[PDB]
Amino acid sequence: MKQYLELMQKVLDEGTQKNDRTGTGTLSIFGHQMRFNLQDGFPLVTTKRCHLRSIIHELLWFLQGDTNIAYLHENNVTIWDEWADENGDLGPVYGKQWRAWPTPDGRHIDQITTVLNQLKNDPDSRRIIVSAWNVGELDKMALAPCHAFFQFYVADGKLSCQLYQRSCDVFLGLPFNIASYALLVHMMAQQCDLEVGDFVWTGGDTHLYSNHMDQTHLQLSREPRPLPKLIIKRKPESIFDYRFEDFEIEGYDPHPGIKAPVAI
Amino acid sequence: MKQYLELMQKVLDEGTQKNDRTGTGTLSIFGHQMRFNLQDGFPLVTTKRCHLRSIIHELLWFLQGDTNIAYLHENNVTIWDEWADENGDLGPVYGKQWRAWPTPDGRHIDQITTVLNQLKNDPDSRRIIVSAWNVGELDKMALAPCHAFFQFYVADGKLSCQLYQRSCDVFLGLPFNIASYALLVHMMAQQCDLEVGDFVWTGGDTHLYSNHMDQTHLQLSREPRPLPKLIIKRKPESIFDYRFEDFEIEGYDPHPGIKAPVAI
Ligand SMILES: C#CCN(Cc1ccc2[nH]c(N)nc(=O)c2c1)c1ccc(C(=O)N[C@@H](CCC(=O)O)C(=O)O)cc1
Ligand SMILES: C#CCN(Cc1ccc2[nH]c(N)nc(=O)c2c1)c1ccc(C(=O)N[C@@H](CCC(=O)O)C(=O)O)cc1
Ligand SMILES: O=c1ccn([C@H]2C[C@H](O)[C@@H](CO)O2)c(=O)[nH]1
Ligand SMILES: O=c1ccn([C@H]2C[C@H](O)[C@@H](CO)O2)c(=O)[nH]1
Repeated sequence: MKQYLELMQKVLDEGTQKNDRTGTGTLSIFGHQMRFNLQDGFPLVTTKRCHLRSIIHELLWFLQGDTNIAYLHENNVTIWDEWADENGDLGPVYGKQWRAWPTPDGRHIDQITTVLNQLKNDPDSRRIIVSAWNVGELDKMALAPCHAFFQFYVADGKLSCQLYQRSCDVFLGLPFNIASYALLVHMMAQQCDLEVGDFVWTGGDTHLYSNHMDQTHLQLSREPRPLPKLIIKRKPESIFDYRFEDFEIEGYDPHPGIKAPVAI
Repeated sequence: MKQYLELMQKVLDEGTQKNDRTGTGTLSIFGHQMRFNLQDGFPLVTTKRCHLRSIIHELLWFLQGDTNIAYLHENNVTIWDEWADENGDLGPVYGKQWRAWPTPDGRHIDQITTVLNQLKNDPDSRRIIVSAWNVGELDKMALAPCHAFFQFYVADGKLSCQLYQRSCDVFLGLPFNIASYALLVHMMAQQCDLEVGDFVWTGGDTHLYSNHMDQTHLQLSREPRPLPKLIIKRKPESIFDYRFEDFEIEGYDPHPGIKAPVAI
């Protein structure tokens, strides 16, 4: 898509070369925002074939409050493999924080139930937020949260969402993150009987890895096609019981997949 | 300032009317970003006169870990009085989260000295973050954190910072919030022997209150003046040892002050 390809070109034209924790090397910029009107289509990139079943299984895994890759393995999704301990655990990452933020006093906060109840009982609230940046638990995590903090907003019957992503792999992780959160806004709007508005993406250290330069140049020479449409086949009795079968994308015609080395 | 007056005009041209917890009513946009190059000048608005005293004393108060207004009273700062209880207390707001975020197991994390240690030993980290958004303590706070989350970045010997502000009173609070953070970026750069880079402001619910519209069009009819210059007269032993007198603003020639009521 055009917003995405523009950001790729901006990192190649303006990026500063940095040494990163993996010793791979990076071209980097700081501070970027992009806006996706969800009325205009599902923001799934078309200049390379994205694999939607990993995106939706990971999100359903987050909403169930789970931090073990077993569910993901039952569904053949491999994305979290090299960050899990010998027992399949990643520590209190996203799922644990969304569904059960631990207080110092033993209790737990369910930020997703809280956000649902806010959108239904108080839509004008300027605090409809969920954070995964639990400073008291970052130590205990296999990886610190990249998509750290997000906020929902309602205006004329429409639900918007803004993500703060502190660390972004433009070639590999960012297509995956945009579609994952656009999916969540569609699920939330359906449970809350609202229309979809904008998905706003804001990034911190926004970067392209040195060994992704050829892959980037190939994608950057491809023309963006029309965006797909997301069909949610049934309306579940809560945001905690959607299943892989409920989601469909008509009109998705992408360019070939493009393989790229993952950095660990 | 140019960026600032452009934002006021954007929420006027594109904002939608919203009801809010204070009952006052607001014009509102969601999702905005702007960049202040701190090498160009200190970003203190010139289209109306701003009170530096309260900005500097509130930052110094935050950095001490203090959440009681007694300090602010010893210095004639009354900006936090409406929210403070009978004992001068605001609950675990900014100062406490910044200096002593409580973990699930007894511990307390000082996010400011962690950030200083990362800028010295690891300035290319993508994790140099301070969060005030402690989900576990929100209900003990006088008010939920508006300037909620921020991130530092280093590139060509320069320190940059991006703030996510979830709720923003564009007329009354935002002049205060960008001078406060630009000041923190100069204090941090001075401590780490870095030069100043960019302050990136990102807003969630960015708004103008209904009873601020004539003041806003009044300000908006004024040409921005030359941006002031910050002179720090001393290099203290630590970020916690700065004093009001160490800072001098040079060349601040603002248009007349404009009074406006605070929403409850
Ligand atoms: C973001 C996020 C979640 N994640 C987690 C995650 C964890 C560590 C990371 N590390 C690095 N260096 N980059 C990433 O983008 C990244 C992403 C993902 C993990 C892998 C792929 C990936 O390699 N994508 C391939 C194949 C995926 C598939 O078969 O579906 C692709 O071609 O798209 C995508 C997302
Ligand atoms: C942001 C922040 C901290 N705060 C805290 C804070 C708390 C609640 C709020 N509530 C509302 N509705 N708007 C705010 O901007 C706001 C700000 C402030 C509080 C008061 C003033 C204020 O009245 N301003 C000056 C007027 C002139 C000037 O701007 O210089 C004053 O009289 O002191 C500014 C900042
Ligand atoms: O959801 C995610 C997770 C990780 N990353 C990137 C950030 C950095 O490049 C590396 C490790 O966090 O993978 C993303 O872009 N998105
Ligand atoms: O740092 C601050 C604190 C408060 N506000 C505004 C937000 C909202 O309009 C009201 C209450 O949080 O005051 C700001 O803009 N900045």
